[PDB]
Amino acid sequence: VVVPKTRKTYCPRCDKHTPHKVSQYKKGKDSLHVQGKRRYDRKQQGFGGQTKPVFKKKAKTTKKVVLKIECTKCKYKLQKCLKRCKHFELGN
RNA sequence: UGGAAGUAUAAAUCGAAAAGGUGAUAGUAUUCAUCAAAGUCUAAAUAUUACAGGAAAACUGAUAGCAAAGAAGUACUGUGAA
RNA sequence: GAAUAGCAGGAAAGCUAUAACAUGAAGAGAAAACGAAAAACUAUGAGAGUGUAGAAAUACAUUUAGCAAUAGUAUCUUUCAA
RNA sequence: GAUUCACGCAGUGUUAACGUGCAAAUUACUUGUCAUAUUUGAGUAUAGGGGCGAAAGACUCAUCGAACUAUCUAGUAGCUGGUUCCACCUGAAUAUUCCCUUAGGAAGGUCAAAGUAUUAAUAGUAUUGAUUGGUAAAGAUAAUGAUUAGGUGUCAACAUCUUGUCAAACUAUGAAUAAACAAAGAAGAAUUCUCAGUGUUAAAUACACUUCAGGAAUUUAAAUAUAAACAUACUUUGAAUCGGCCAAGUCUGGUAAGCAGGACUGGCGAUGCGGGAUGAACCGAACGUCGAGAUAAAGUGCCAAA
RNA sequence: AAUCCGACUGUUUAAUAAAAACAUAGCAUUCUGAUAAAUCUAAAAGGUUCAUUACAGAAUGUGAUUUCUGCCCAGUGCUCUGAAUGUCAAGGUAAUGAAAUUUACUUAAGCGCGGGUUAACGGCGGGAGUAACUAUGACUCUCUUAAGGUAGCCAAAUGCCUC
RNA sequence: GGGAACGGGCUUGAUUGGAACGGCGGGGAAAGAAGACCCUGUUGAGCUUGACUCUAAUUUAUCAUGUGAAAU
RNA sequence: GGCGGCACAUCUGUUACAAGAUAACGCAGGUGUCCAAAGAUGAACUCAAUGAGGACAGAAACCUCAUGUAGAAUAUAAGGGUAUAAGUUCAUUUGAUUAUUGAUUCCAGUACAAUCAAUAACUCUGAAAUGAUGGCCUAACGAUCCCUAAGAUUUUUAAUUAGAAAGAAUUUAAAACAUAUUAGAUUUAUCUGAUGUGUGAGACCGGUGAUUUCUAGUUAAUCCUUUAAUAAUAAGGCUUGGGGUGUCAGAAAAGUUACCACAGGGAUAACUGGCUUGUGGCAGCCAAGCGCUCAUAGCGACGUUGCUUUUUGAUCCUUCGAUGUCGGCUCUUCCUAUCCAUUUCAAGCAGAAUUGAAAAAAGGUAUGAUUGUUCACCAUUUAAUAGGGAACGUGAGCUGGGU
RNA sequence: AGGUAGAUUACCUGACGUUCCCAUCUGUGUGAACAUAAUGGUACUGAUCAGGCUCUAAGCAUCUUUACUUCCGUGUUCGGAUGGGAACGGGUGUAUCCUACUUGAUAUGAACCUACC
RNA sequence: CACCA
RNA sequence: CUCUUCGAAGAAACCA
Repeated sequence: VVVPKTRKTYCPRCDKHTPHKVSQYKKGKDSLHVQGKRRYDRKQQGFGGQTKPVFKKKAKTTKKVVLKIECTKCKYKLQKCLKRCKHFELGN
């Protein structure tokens, strides 16, 4: 919900408790050269229409929040998942 | 297509060479290996339920075995394919 | 009786072929890279004797053996993980 | 593109005949119509997601909301029907989990057949001992709620002492029936001596685990009842089945139901026999072929043995 | 003697419906200058209307005559002689990199915006006041989306209640 | 009467002489037809539509090198 | 069946039967969230309410004493738990973290998810013992494939120095041409023959030693693969999160058929029959009253007990390889809960006309306008113009008006 | 006898009063520093002037409560079993198990380690 | 607010 | 999900 930045948590690389910078994880841009997309492009060529299922029955109204707790002095990132919340804000 | 950043064919466009192709993960570089496309022919080993001529059978024995053991694709039906 | 090559006999049958390979002898890992002993231990257990007695068969005591199986262990190979 | 009759034609009515017919659409009377948007012969043109239609999804060789014919083709069916000799032995199911699952499947239970092990590997039972539960009951100024009245104190009110009646979603208390242990398996006990490795520990000779670490002597087969060696423990492979129905000194919905759905058991299904006249379930009792005898439920005026 | 439907002559479900159904003349709408419109074909110096030429060809609705066709362009259609940088493709250009690649800029129609159109598909309701006793509302106002059922006609082959 | 709750067969009764002719339409839950109403099936077909996925026709842009100028 | 609802994933009490399991479209409710504090810890305090007091101030404002077992609060539904707390206030903090095991709950003893017990790090709070791997407990949620993020420095190797200890290394037929040198030609991005050499070579004589190992440094490279060798991009691996399937063990999906078709079904509706009888119809018991007086001539409220299957329901037992489904016409028979005629009793029965009741079902119980109607409502006639059953009698008896 | 620590967690609680303090405990005095809050009331620290007034501890009462015992009462209910009776509803007999509320009688704590008296 | 029959 | 305007609209997009 309202979680702050500047967490002081354990860093596996340094084996110590160091200050961390907390942000939110956003899904990166889809690449056009990965195997799954390359395979999909070949399949969609030619006649046949839509060759793969298209999801059209969503039910979830929220998504799980994943923080990116990044070590300040060693750049070691940790991915921590939170419970489902409708409104999430990065505090002070 | 098993060939997966394209294995093969074809169409639209493009289009080489003081040669070059391939080493199946796309890219550039340097080595290595192995071949040298875009013309032609070529016996032998292989297939065969057309058809013809033979020989065999733990095959059937006239409601069986071919649809047909007699003038059987005959008699008979349909405008006709059948 | 892998194709296949020979033998007598004339044979869809029979016999002979130091043989490619198939399954197995070693297992784990996605892969690179690897690749098994403390010549094992503990428990219960199959069998064999000897003596005494009832007295017919058979029952008690003692010495020895420790297979199969089940469980638990030390050790060893591989894996991030047994 | 007036009114009518006739040769012809059609098909309004009888909802007549006929309806295994004269006929896979016909007959009789009645009616309408009977030349210019008329009737009709032959030739010719239009073909199956096509044609043709003054339009009915009508017609396209008795075939039309997509002709006929042959091939793919023995199309697919969780659905329906059938599935072929005898005797003997054993003998079921309707729970649970998942499925685009609900007329069907897979894991699992019941069951059969094969193959084993001397076997810390018997119990749908009772007793004794220590427990667990919150049902039936009971209670109601005992907690939570419901509810009738009467005294006393400062109309009512509020206190306080009685009184009558209550709860599936109230409870102090709390059975009967039940649930899970123990009644001597590191292998049938116990004691004495000796005793090590780790660790706990302030340190240990305490304590914990180590086959009641280990080793050796002495004593020893005892420790509720009952039953159990064709006992007990299974292992592997697999079939069928998961539409169920009935009874009740049981319950929930419903006015109730041969209604709907459950807890425990016994049955029917899969089951004949004796009795209830007859009856899937009730009562007695479960079946190799027979002879004789006592019996069961229930009967003994006749049918009908007594 | 009247009522309903169809104007009339005509056609129709071969074999249960001959009619109020179809057709019809009349009315009206749309597109097209012929190298066109419609439209058959896989293609085609291919084919039909077309031996044709707007008094024509092609595509539709209503259904003789008389009388009348009310209001609405908001939505969906169709159209425009409209605005440019709202959104829109492969491509084209440029930058980086060793190269693939990556990034940026620019591009048509279409939709969106604006206007026209109902004999185009269609729609024609609410709320608040108000007339000298009685209700109503000729007349104001006020949104939802645009308009608020006009001339007529009726328990109708169209009205549940309803005999 | 009970039974699958409407028997020709079973139980208990009523009652019965064998073969039949012309009629008739109560019964044989009479015949004709693997219900056509209803439901089920992960069975179809005709038709409709901004249901999903597509496609012919239509349309728009780029490519496919005629010369000779001129501007952008 | 549809429309409605979700009993489809899921939690609380009760049904539910004092172990476990446990039904219905049973009952009363709940979930798809919320929280940097409402997580962790330490300290202090005690809540609701009542009595008595205190200016405004009143029943509800704030203060004080006394009693005060929680009658308050604890995010939420309900049920559990809680008083030097789990509630209220203050203070510090991020354990709401990393890695590895073994179990328990659903369970097929699968996954997901949840609940725990330990070990190794690094931390928070407290003086300390302890406590902390989210919320006091029971719900608060998610596969394969695909996409998208985070992680794989600890260590293991090669090279060159310094030191040290162990090591003959296999054995006669040769082409690639890097080159040097000439010969024949050419001007071009110039080539074409042949002769030497090394390369490329390998047969050591107890000792040299090629070669491997060890130590200490130093330089480099380091998670695996892209299969002839490397390199920087790119791609694929391995582990763990997120993007979701609510039909919640997880297809990608609009209607209508009255023109319809097939496989089936009494597993299942529309008609009889069968159980029931709420509803309909009919009949009783009691006696508050009405009936000028008078409960009972005739009625009987408030309660209450029955019968029928002539209405409609409720159910789904028989029939889906078919039991012809409304009404009328024609015809026979049956029931009595009697409308008339016959015989009786009673009256608030003077006569007449009526009303209540008993025996009795052998005989009778009509004609028409409207409607397909059953039903109804009218106009008459009659001694009366009663109510019903027979597969809602009766379609190889008719009709076809309705459906 | 008292105080510290407890284990059983009402026979230990609650109300009305009563008895000592000789030690101990408590209440009692003060605010300088540690420390404390709005308040030296709490908590903290320094002390010993006085007091059994409260606490605490011991005892009383036809005391509420609580804990054992009988009785309630083999009454409620219950497991097994009829061709037992009843139209239903419900209720026997047989071989068995057996509460609760209430009322009456009793009790109102037992016990462990250390120090001091 | 009542669909099929 | 992108772009664009004033938590509402417009165009375009769509393999868990």
